[PDB]
Amino acid sequence: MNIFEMLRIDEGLRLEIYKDTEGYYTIGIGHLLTKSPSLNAAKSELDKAIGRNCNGVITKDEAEKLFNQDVDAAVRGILRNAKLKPVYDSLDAVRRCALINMVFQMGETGVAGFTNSLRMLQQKRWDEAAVNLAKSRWYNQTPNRAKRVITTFRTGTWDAYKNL
Repeated sequence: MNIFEMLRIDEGLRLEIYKDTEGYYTIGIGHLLTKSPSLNAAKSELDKAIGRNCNGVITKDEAEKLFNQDVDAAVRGILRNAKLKPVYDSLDAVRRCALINMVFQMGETGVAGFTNSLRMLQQKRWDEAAVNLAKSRWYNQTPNRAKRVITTFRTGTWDAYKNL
């Protein structure tokens, strides 16, 4: 299991514009297009992102290309962020994937806000961090995905995904 397979399980693959759990316009493997209510705004962002007139639909290849960019941007983002970098540096390989997953879903800014949880992971207080991470809007809104990530931080293994 690796970061790509993990995120592909959590996000799904859709080749037509869709609305994510929060109601925003998304395409492919969790590639957020716009928070705007307009399907037109969305379709415009889409063509800008692909470099073609897509009219709301893309190919498997295009979806994966966007996915490759997003994962790369997530990693570079963590590495450039004063709050996340040190946490990332401190973790083992599996737990690193867990933090990457959070940043792909909620952005650098959002994860950087989990101050107390970041501190606990850095200290390697596994169980305590899992309990703190569960006290969030994140967990309440997308509980099955949050549980999978949380279990990953808790155990340092891919058990939560070995099912899936």
